[PDB]
Amino acid sequence: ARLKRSLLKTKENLGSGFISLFRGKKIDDDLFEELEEQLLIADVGVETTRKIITNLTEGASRKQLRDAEALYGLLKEEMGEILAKVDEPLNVEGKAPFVILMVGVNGVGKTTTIGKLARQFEQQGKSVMLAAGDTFRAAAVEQLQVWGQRNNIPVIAQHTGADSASVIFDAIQAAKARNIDVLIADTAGRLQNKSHLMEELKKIVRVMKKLDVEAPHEVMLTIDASTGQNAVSQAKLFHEAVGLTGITLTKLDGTAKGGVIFSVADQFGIPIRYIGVGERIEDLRPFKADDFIEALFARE
Ligand SMILES: Nc1nc2c(ncn2[C@@H]2O[C@H](COP(=O)(O)OP(=O)(O)NP(=O)(O)O)[C@@H](O)[C@H]2O)c(=O)[nH]1
Repeated sequence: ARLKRSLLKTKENLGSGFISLFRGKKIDDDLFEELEEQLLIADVGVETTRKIITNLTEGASRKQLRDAEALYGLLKEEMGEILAKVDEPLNVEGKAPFVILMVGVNGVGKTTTIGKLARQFEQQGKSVMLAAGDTFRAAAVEQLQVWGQRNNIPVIAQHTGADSASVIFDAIQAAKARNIDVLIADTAGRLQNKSHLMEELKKIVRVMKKLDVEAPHEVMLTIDASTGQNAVSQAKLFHEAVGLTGITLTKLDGTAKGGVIFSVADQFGIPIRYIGVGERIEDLRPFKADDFIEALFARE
């Protein structure tokens, strides 16, 4: 029930938060407007809120419901369906190496997610290597090097400002030579220039093909739930630039903006591989839609 308390701030307005809104009320246009306002304040987003209201209105009409309290169950089903469409756990087994290209802006949890994932894979018996492909941020590169040395995890890094694609190429070659199961590659996160960063990512992906026609095996976006709609605009920008195959959504604990997960799910349809629900390694949890919905909707 750790997930339940990590969602405590989001549950004021969503899930169990619906109970106080519906109590004793009739289903009418006023109620659907109050619900729409609550969804929007919770960062569910305009398009996804409209879809939820439309589907809920139709679902209640088909059953000729009049008691607003029963909208709780319909919302649980319908918001559950939104998340079920992006429930698909990441499987990194069986490659040599499985290459995860980590993309996203700076400051939203990318290097922390790299460390937690690396520790989780090693805890499962997989060997891990890191590639310090954010080559102009010497602090980020030093962070991976020092942390990897402490953890007996090899880190491939080159001089400040080295070509990111070449660093990652060299890391894949090294991983293949050293029986590495998983290679996790960091990338630059300065999206102030759309064209440049997005051209760098395309170059990285093309260069990988010299060594493995299947690499990268996962392109993972990291976004921060506490940034609300910025998480959605970041996903949209990276989705148009590169072939995203997974999303990690960090910092759900302690934000009232957790509703953004429904917007990310609905707008892009990309699997949410992990959600960050605390500061421990194990608090980067593989995303399971039914578990999340149960925690969000359970009262108390
Ligand atoms: N509570 C919480 N904090 C998280 C989570 N994921 C990352 N963080 C925190 O947010 C920060 C991580 O951001 P970070 O990975 O440093 O982003 P970055 O771009 O790699 N680094 P920088 O901050 O130098 O730009 C740290 O405070 C880290 O502990 C999460 O799921 N929950």
